[PDB]
Amino acid sequence: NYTDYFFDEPAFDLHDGGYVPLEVSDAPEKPLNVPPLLKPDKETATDVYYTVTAEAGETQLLPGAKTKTWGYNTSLLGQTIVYRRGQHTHVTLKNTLPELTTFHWHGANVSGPYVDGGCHAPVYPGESKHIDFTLEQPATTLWLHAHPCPSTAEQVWHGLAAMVIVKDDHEASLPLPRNYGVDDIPVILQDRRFHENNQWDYRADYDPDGVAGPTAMINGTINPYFDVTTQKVRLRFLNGANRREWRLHFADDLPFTQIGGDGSLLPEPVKFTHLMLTCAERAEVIVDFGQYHEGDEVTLYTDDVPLLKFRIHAFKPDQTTLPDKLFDVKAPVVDPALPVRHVVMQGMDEGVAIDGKKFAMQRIDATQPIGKAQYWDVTNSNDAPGMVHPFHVHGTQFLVLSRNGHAPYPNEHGFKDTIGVNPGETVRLLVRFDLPGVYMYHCHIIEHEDGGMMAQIETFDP
Amino acid sequence: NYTDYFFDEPAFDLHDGGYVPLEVSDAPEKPLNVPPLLKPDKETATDVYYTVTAEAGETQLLPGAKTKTWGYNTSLLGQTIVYRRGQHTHVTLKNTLPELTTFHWHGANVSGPYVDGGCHAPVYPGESKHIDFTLEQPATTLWLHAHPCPSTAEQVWHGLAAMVIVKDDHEASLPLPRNYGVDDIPVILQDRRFHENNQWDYRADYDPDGVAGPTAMINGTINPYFDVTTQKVRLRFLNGANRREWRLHFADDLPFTQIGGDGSLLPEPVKFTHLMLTCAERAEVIVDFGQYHEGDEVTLYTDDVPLLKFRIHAFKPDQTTLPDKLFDVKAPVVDPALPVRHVVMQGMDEGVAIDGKKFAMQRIDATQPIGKAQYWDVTNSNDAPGMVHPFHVHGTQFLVLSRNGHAPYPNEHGFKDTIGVNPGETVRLLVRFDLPGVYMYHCHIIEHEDGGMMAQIETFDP
Ligand SMILES: [Cu+2]
Ligand SMILES: [Cu+2]
Ligand SMILES: [Cu+2]
Ligand SMILES: [Cu+2]
Ligand SMILES: [Cu+2]
Ligand SMILES: [Cu+2]
Ligand SMILES: [Cu+2]
Ligand SMILES: [Cu+2]
Repeated sequence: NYTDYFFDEPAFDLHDGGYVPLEVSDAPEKPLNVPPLLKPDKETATDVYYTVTAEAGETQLLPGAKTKTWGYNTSLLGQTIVYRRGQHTHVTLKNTLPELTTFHWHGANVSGPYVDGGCHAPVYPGESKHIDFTLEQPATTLWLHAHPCPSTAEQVWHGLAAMVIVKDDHEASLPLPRNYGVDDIPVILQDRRFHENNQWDYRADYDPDGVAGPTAMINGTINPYFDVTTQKVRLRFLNGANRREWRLHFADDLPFTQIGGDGSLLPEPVKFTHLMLTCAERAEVIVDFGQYHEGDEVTLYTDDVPLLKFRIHAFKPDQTTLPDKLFDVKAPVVDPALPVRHVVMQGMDEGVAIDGKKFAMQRIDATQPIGKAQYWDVTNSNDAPGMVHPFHVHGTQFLVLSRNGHAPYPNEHGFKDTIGVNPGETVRLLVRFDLPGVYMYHCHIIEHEDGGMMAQIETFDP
Repeated sequence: NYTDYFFDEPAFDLHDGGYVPLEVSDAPEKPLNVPPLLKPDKETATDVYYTVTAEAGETQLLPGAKTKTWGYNTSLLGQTIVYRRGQHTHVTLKNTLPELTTFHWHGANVSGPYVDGGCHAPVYPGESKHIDFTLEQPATTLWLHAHPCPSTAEQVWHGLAAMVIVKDDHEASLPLPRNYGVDDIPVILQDRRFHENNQWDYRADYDPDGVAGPTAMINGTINPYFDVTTQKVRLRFLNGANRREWRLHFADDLPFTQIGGDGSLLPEPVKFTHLMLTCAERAEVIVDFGQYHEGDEVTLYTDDVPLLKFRIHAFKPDQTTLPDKLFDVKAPVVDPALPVRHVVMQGMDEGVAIDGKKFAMQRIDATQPIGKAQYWDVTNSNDAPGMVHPFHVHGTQFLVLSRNGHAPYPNEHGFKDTIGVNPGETVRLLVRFDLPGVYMYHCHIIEHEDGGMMAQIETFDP
């Protein structure tokens, strides 16, 4: 028998000796939390004005005491930020936390290293920073998380992540669910461990090879259920876990279509029974509950553990069907002057590194001209047991050309900013930076990021 | 009636609104810890080798559960390291902590920014780093603490601090108590707050204007006594606190003579009843116990709170031959070309800043030519109440020329690397960097450091 998922079975997170299985919680089932859309300060056709505010607070997650949490414009996680292609965006960043944070727009194509908001973009307590940008990139699902170096892991654990939706005119024209909170919803998959008083303790739970709690947390909810009032729903999956891989699938083996990846819509829709997500990967999918009846409760699983209940209410019949081609993927041409960059991800545990060395934040590790496209060959040097390392790159949306010289997985024909690399595997990417600056590339298992599995590239203009 | 101590009374830490008084502990009284000397790996006359290991551990501090602590070559604080002027010193920095740290040699005249061991000298978990240097500076009492930016304050709270003794030919000639752990003892002065199961929690106790607990902790000991077995004892005081000021004095108003500041022997000895130490300051003092007979008991206080009981036993009579002059202070001439540098410390709480801007890792703030000495005028631009900021400079011992135009305090005529600037005060330093590199200057209230009250200077060879 085969494995359903596209990644190499022997390298799944669950064969590790440190593996923490998910347990179903005792807490009562409650409605999936849907983060409200962040009301702009001002909006016109050309200019939008937002205030994003890191803040500390408390949240009812489990019965008893409220869990102390951080979040953007709310106690935990963050109100969902909407950006438009071609719109000039003005964001006031404001830190009201006790510690200093960063504001990373993961997958956004903005100048580094201040707008991109990496290690080099501190915002001290009490401080406000004012950034501005125009996105010239396809409609997709981004996110915002903290990125101090270190500790990105600790801060993300505390609850500093938020969904970011980018819109364009092409996506608006397709026949997709788009009614936010009703048939189009964030599904931000995370795992935590609660201690005494339902409180989190990252340092108590720390493991240099990835932190993973046994209690799953969807949009900062425990045992969520979502009431389905339409035949088709669109889930925007985001893996905001520190290490855990998600092996999503319905109990029924109900199919669903993927229409979106990290960076863009997929070129063509892809049908699925099971779907794996490494860290930071996103997938937009359409589910058809047409076969189910009022009162039926349908469960989404990961491995053998239930995640999310779907309650089926009365819904009017939906006759529409998706086009054969969703999106037109326009691949740059490789600059024949530039050679093939070979990035080598090596090690696990405390010995992670990239191309022989650990992050130094004064040090430029590589260079590349803007506007010009280069082949990257990203390799995972891990050995017999190994692990799938999610490779991420700031300030770009790349294309996947090969996996060990074969075709990329069916959901990889779009633009991506994060790709899972299996042990032994060498993937070929087509990477082009549009704006100059300094960008990191690192494994997005956030413990390895902080373990220094992270280099930075400086882009210039010739 | 006057104030006994040299600093401005209205600006003492105890006038602060969020002041935490020390309270005497319930803990049983017990022998003061004396950190053992770190045994060299190998040692000739011209070369010494050392291994210093950041390691995590537990330490019986109170009866019950062991307090989880950090230390260098031990569970808490650190074994004392001995360096000798002229001797080429080799050190292997081993980090076995779960977080990344840094090995700052406070007051060492060593090249920056790697050896100096500041913000730009990270050492990751499980990683080793080798460094060499030859100290070319007077004998004095230095220390080692962590200096990752941020959080310096968290790591010093966990207990990463260690006394460092520098010896030379001149200091050996003089008649000073010099039998370590018997008549020459460290007195590392710190405070902590204990929570459930005798544990520390820095983030519970966090205050952006300075953390301070109610429990005094001398050399990682609670309610210490020390058995005196010699008429003269030498105390090397170090203020290892995050924020607290120590206002030291004995009962019986027993006098004591100061022979040593931060950077050197004092030119001449200075008698005292009451000494005030701001953060990171050191003071070697001699205490004569000739008045007292066997079975007597003298208590060292801070403000009105007993720190350390001295138990007098039988001792041999001792000469009282402290010379009139201990050390000759060779002051450089300021270079006529160079201007007066003006450093302005400003703020309290979350608004702390130096010269109108917070820290920025990859921003050089100032420059100075190696070997050439310049007047620095450091100002504490604080309001009516305000507080004393201990100003500190990596990579130099400086001299104090004036306080608001008047003479510096009696104990400030030697070399120093940390000085307390009172509100509305302008001290005038004479500063010279011997080796080139990048060095920071900051307040040594460790919370203000982390709040970005810190800049950095770059030294070059012309
Ligand atoms: Cu990210
Ligand atoms: Cu990113
Ligand atoms: Cu990794
Ligand atoms: Cu990143
Ligand atoms: Cu220091
Ligand atoms: Cu220092
Ligand atoms: Cu420092
Ligand atoms: Cu300060």
